Amino acid sequence: IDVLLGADDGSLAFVPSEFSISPGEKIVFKNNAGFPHNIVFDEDSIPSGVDASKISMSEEDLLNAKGETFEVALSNKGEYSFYCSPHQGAGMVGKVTVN
Ligand SMILES: [Cu+2]
Repeated sequence: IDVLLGADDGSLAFVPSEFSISPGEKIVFKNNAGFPHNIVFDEDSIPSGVDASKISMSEEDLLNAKGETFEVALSNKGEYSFYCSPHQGAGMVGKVTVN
């Protein structure tokens, strides 16, 4: 599943921002507009026992170039909340459910 980082109208949003996947299904987060961006899973809003570092950028890491991606497949079932650190208060957040 492809997820745009920044909308095609320049809005600081993940597109889509809420979605569901199965285990092992690729997520490709792709810089689109308004970059740099990143994608950080909130350590306190992911499934039991999951290591956020296996699946996340750090808050310091950035995708700097249009078209640059961060790819992650999730395994464990449950809800995962994530955000773009520099744009979180602007609303650049999302939630993926693995079922
Ligand atoms: Cu951002």
